Amino acid sequence: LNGTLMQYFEWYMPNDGQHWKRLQNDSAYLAEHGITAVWIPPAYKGTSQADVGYGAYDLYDLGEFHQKGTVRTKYGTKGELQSAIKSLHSRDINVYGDVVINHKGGADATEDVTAVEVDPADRNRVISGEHLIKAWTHFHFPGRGSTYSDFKWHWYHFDGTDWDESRKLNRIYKFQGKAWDWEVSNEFGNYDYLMYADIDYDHPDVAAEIKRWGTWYANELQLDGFRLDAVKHIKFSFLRDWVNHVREKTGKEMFTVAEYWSYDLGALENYLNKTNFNHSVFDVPLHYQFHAASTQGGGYDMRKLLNGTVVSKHPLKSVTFVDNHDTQPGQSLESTVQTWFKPLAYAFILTRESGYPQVFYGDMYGTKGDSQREIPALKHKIEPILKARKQYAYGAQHDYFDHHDIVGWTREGDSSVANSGLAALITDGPGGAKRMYVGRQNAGETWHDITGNRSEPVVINSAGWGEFHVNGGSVSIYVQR
Ligand SMILES: [Ca+2]
Ligand SMILES: [Ca+2]
Ligand SMILES: [Ca+2]
Ligand code: NA
Repeated sequence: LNGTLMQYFEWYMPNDGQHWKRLQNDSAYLAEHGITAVWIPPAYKGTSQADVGYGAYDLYDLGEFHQKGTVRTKYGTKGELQSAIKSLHSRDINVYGDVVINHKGGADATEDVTAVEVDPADRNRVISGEHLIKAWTHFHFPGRGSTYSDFKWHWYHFDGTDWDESRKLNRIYKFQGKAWDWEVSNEFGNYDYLMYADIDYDHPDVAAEIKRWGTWYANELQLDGFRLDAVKHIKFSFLRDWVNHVREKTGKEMFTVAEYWSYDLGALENYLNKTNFNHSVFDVPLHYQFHAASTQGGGYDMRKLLNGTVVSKHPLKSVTFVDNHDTQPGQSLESTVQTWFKPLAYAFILTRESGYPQVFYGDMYGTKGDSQREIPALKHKIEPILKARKQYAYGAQHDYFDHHDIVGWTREGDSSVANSGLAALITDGPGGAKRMYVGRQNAGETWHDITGNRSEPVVINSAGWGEFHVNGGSVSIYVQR
């Protein structure tokens, strides 16, 4: 059975504390549509109750302690999360927890620290002398105390910050005696520093503590894997070691996917090599190709979809997706795949044999931001494609990318899955037909479009070929009737 991931959150969901209960209630629906794993948003205390979760104040507070003015996180309380995870596990759905370990935000107090300013354009270049600043670097977890962990954070557990409280100044500051970590992205010279207080992975105590927390987190929630946040800003060898550590300690496989944000496949292959392919990465280049096709009114050359993507070179180390919380409307990396094209993009990642596909909560249920271009709920257009993946997308694949608009592929089916096999056709322009091979063992079968876009079926000829049709700017997925 094909595995399918679902990112179970959108950036603009309401701060109502009902999310874990919602996830629990969606268990049956997710299972029915073939979702085998869910990536849940950061489950620990952020800078405030409404923090989406990337503020990462206290990794040991999973909506359990009264801190930052709330007990629950934006999503609910720890018990509610535990009940939801129990429900998902009862239906064989795996759970991946978000891991935000690049920085810590919302420090309890400031500390006096000697620092220098570095050039935002080249962080290796110092542009000031040393001076005393007041940095938000003291974390004592006043509500948790020593429960689960007695480790407290001070400025010397970090490399720098972007705020001097004494002067209300926003610059990039490197603390005395610290050096940006390596290896990290080399954008801006060294991209170790992103926001808040940047964790110093050169510090032995910090590395040991983040590993220890990783195990505690996996055990406390009984997680099945992880989604790693902002990895281009975190020492690569540490991420490699952290993933190995958590797997050895838990004895579980712990599927892991990292979000390395780069348009460039080169930067992505370097990261995979440096972490010795021990985990996957989201296929960011593929997302930009989807956005490009959807916005060029038919002018995009669809043959390009086979190249320049992570999945095209590392089929087993790529998590493919259409849109996510970084790319949805109103976000800093906004590059939403237009609605008319969305189902075509979904057909591409859900019915092809390579890559671990991910469905976006915002695409299924809509996004709740306040622009005039929010994503509409498209679950009704995606459900049939999920059905195609769950029941028909098996066996040998044949690709037909011989046209600038109309491209398609087939799956012959596999004898272990009854009636499996399919023929998919997509076009970013005018419709048309394409003769495709689906396997001689399917000779004589009547196949029809499971999406409902075309009503006439296709009969497979004696040599295993069928002539499939697709309407303009549309997708058709034929399966045995
Ligand atoms: Ca960093
Ligand atoms: Ca450092
Ligand atoms: Ca085209
Ligand atoms: Na650092």
